Amino acid sequence: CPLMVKVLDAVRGSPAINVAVHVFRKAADDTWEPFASGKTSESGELHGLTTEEEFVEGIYKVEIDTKSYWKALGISPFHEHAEVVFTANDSGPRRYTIAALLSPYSYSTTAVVTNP
Amino acid sequence: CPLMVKVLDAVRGSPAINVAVHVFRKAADDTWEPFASGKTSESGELHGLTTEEEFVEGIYKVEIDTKSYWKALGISPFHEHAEVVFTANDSGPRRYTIAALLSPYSYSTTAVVTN
Amino acid sequence: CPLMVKVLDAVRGSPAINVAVHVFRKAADDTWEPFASGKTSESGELHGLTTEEEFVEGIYKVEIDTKSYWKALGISPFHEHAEVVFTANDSGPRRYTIAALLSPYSYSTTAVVTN
Amino acid sequence: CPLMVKVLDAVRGSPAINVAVHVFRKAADDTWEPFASGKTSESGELHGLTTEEEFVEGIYKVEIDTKSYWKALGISPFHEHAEVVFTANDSGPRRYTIAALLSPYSYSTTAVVTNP
Ligand SMILES: O=c1c(O)c(-c2ccc(O)c(O)c2)oc2cc(O)cc(O)c12
Repeated sequence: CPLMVKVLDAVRGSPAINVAVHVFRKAADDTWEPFASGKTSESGELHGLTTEEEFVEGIYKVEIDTKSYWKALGISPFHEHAEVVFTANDSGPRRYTIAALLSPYSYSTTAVVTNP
Repeated sequence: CPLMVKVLDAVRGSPAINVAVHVFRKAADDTWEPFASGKTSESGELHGLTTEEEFVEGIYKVEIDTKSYWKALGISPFHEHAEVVFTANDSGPRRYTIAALLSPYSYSTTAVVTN
Repeated sequence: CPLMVKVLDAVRGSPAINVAVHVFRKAADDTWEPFASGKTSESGELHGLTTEEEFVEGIYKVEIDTKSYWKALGISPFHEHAEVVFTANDSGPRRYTIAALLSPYSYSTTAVVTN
Repeated sequence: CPLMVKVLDAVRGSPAINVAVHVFRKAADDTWEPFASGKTSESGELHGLTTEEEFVEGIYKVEIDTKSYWKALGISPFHEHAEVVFTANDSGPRRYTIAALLSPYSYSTTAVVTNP
């Protein structure tokens, strides 16, 4: 898979399990079209969102549903979600890992981009 | 002003100056309506976006235009922008500071909510 | 004062108040000598650690006592402390702000170096 | 291995390769004794630092030599190194991953602790 999402919990020091993730792609008419979705595993990872064929050039938005995650743990967090918006594959196909580290009032995100 | 934005540059170890910031409020039909905007100052801060009277409870989106900032520095960035989406709550503290720490392929954001 | 420390709590969305901070300077024999210390204020800031006259070029270590902070909040933390080790440089800008963002199993730290 | 170190470069969006890492353990007399060392691989990971037998309870310091890393890339960075100081195995053996995300004037670090 050319797109993987990895989520960690900075309060517990653990993978963030069962986090819902929705991916969108900006359309020809400039709206956000649903592209893929899934939930993180026991390792905090979400594989198999898309294929090399389907993951064409475009502007993508990865929405990580952090509020639902925290609420299930009894925490009222600040953010509705974490959003990662980026152009993909504009210089040829790449492999993208979107990592996120979650706290109730803060998140970070970093991309690891590799070339096959 | 109940909403402040502060942006830092993790590559240069400096405030992120002249970064455009756009704030939106979610409308009843689920679209994002422009609410306020500005550019960060020499201290990386953006004050005066809104007022207590206007900043009512609701869902807000703060977009920090990071791609243009890195391009101006000659550095190839990953993200289109950094996005902070949150519900404003009256039972919460009175002042929201949205802070962001920027790198070309990473950002963090935190909320500091105080009286 | 050429050295300021600012600490934020990523769990509560607040300044980290009453956090002990110890600063050391590396001695000729490679040991760490106490240099300055204090506790963060209600704004999460620690001002007045040193003076321009005393803060000469050298290697400094700032230890932020995060474990005691989390224990006081009833939260089990990972680290003993957060540690920031750097060389102070006169050709650099005049004022160093060491900022830290704290979670129980994670921290970040950045330097904001300005005139 | 019960101790793994993973390092990412936030400027390039890549693993941080060939980063030197030194681990110390606080001694009976309260000094920092050398415990293990190594360098990160092409994946930004450092495996095989220690064994379950050797990794006893104690206070450990993981020093990631970030200044040397940045200087090799033509950057004069702020920090001498990133230091991660923690008590390990005080409630029985755990597996520890120490992750670090590096920028020239900033780093973050998070621990992922799991139970076997
Ligand atoms: O509000 C601030 C803030 O959130 C951070 C911060 C954010 C994320 C990080 O990862 C980090 O290391 C620092 O720094 C600051 C530095 C200042 O001088 C003033 C600030 O107001 C903040």
